[PDB]
Amino acid sequence: VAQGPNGRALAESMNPDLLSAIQQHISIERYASVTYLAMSIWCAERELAGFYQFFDGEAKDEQSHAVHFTQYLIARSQSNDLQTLDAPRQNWDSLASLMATAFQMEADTTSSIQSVYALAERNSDTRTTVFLDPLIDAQIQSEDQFAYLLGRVKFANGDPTALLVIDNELRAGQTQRG
Amino acid sequence: VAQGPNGRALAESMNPDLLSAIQQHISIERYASVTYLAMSIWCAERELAGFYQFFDGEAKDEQSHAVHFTQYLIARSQSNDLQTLDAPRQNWDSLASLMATAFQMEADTTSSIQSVYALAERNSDTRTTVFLDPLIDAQIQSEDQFAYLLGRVKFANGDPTALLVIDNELRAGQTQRG
Amino acid sequence: VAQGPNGRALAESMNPDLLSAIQQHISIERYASVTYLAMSIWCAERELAGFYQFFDGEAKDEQSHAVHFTQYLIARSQSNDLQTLDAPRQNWDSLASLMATAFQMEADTTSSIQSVYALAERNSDTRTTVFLDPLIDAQIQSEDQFAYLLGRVKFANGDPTALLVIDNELRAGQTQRG
Amino acid sequence: VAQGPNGRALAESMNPDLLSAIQQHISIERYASVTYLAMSIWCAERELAGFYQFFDGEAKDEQSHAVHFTQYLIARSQSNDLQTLDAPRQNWDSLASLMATAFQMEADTTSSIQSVYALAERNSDTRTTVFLDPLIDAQIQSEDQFAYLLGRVKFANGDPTALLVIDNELRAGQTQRG
Ligand SMILES: [Cl-]
Ligand SMILES: [Cl-]
Ligand SMILES: [Cl-]
Ligand SMILES: [Cl-]
Ligand SMILES: [Fe+3]
Ligand SMILES: [Fe+3]
Ligand SMILES: [Fe+3]
Ligand SMILES: [Fe+3]
Ligand SMILES: [Fe+3]
Ligand SMILES: [Fe+3]
Ligand SMILES: [Fe+3]
Ligand SMILES: [Fe+3]
Ligand SMILES: [Fe+3]
Repeated sequence: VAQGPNGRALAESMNPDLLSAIQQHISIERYASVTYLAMSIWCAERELAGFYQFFDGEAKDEQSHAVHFTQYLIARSQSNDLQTLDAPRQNWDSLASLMATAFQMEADTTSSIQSVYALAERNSDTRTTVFLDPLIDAQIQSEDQFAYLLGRVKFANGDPTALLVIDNELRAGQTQRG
Repeated sequence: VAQGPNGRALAESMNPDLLSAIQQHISIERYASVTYLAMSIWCAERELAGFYQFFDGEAKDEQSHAVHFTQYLIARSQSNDLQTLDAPRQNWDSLASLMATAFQMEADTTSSIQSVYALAERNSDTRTTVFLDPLIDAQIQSEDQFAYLLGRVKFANGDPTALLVIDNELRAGQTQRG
Repeated sequence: VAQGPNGRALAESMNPDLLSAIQQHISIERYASVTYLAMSIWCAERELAGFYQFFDGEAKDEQSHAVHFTQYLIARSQSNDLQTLDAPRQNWDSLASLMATAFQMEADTTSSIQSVYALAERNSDTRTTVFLDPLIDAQIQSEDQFAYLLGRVKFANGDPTALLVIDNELRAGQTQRG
Repeated sequence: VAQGPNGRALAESMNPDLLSAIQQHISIERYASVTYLAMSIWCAERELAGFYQFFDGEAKDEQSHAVHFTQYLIARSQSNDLQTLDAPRQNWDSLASLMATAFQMEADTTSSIQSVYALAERNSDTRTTVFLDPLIDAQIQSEDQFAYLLGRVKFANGDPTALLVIDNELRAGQTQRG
């Protein structure tokens, strides 16, 4: 039995470029987390309590995704390399602008997973494509959800009255089309 | 065993300037109470039933704070001196103006506690600083809450439709960021 | 009513040096979080599942502390400034060495809070000292706990059999003196 | 409607090389089963009752996997061909050596599935890749688990006291990192 780079027994070696791609993706999830924390704060500063609660939960969920990836590297007997984390964006001129950045962050998270997925396919790493499949499914749902929240905020057309109604929807847990 | 100014057994003497400061602060709490009663009436006169219910409860809570301070003076064997109470402000041109006065009243209540706190520190009265600590913590929460309600009302920008939505939030008990 | 730096109604201005100190402390809590994540991974790589579960939970708790501080700045109408986060330490020669770093991290977190506390006292910011008081109390308990875990691991004197017994204690939730 | 090789109605023909690969993989699962039975006996002979119970259950699970594959061939209207089964390895010099063989058996089971998966992809048999996807996911978890058990036994460094502690973990159902 061979030992993997993290010292555990190795079921199958992993291409170093694929390993680097996964370590980088963990940073993307962690950056999404702190970005949603920054968004939760921006909303709290403007008394948008439902949006604050929504993004507070999204920040925790993205961190959970990051940890889920670290556990996969452990399972593959590969080293983790937790990286320096950039500061998030913290300033927006409007809730519509913030929601556009949130949607982009979600789509960019999927693009990062897709990049890892393609590298795994090039290397015939079927464990990794199988690991990523449910995460892509979750990304479809999250993109659908963020397109819903962004679209509803844009429909409001900057009317504070409409944004208060939507804020109350989010506080109530009404966060997707259903 | 020595007897304190109110006749009870005295654990430790209190500086007369600190005692006067606490008696004055009791008046501040009582004045906050009648101010919130006046605000509850102003809101009721304009059919803002959620704001009326909110300020009706705040009036009762501030009175409870006043009584809590009278009990501390009893516990310290100090005399209470219940004072003449000024009439509250009763007229405002808008809900936003009323909410600004409410926020100021809350911040001024904290400033009064801070003034007592500093005098207790000058006199090394650790019983009094310990007594005030949880009241300052409650003031942080109340200032946060009143900044939330004021900010949400200002966001409404005088639109009656938005103010009705917020009024319904308050009637439902949705009175802070959460 | 004045507006604070984050745009909310301002109960009382905050010294900019104190604000910077709190923003820096938020980074300390976030760094403790990712440090405990790195420790959880190191333990998982060596099949120390109880230590892995313990540090996984500590990472989540430190993040919660960070968010708790961001909420205080919101409550004080002060700006948050989420900072670049350094990469954590990730390599240790032994569990005893890891636990020494964990204890130091906990003590250093308290030192950071103490530094903020002293600055608040210099500025007579009683809201901030009151806010920090329960966090210092929690730090006493955490230092006591980490001294317990470190001391028990050192008592084991590197015997794998003893470290397995302690690992099972932690998996069972037996993480302090009680 | 065409009839498949096993006589049932045929939804889509299967490449004979892919069919042979699946029939061979069924033998791999059955061989893993009898290997884990042999390991359970070796552990029982040495009073390692927790390891005996663990491998007794693994033997039953691998047989279930084999039957799951036979049901897929039925579903595809393909013939099953149950093969002669080799005798398992039955002798080991130590528990650490046994656990290394167990880990290798698990990794080799995954390699067999990967071989079938690649053949299905070459033949554009999407039913088969979809069928195998959750089995690969289960293999990741099993490899992670067996790396955990092997690593913990190796950490024990042959100390009977440590092996008794681990044996009791397994009897209690504590068989993975969690
Ligand atoms: Cl907007
Ligand atoms: Cl108004
Ligand atoms: Cl050690
Ligand atoms: Cl052994
Ligand atoms: Fe994510
Ligand atoms: Fe996401
Ligand atoms: Fe009060
Ligand atoms: Fe008050
Ligand atoms: Fe902390
Ligand atoms: Fe801590
Ligand atoms: Fe199997
Ligand atoms: Fe298996
Ligand atoms: Fe799938």
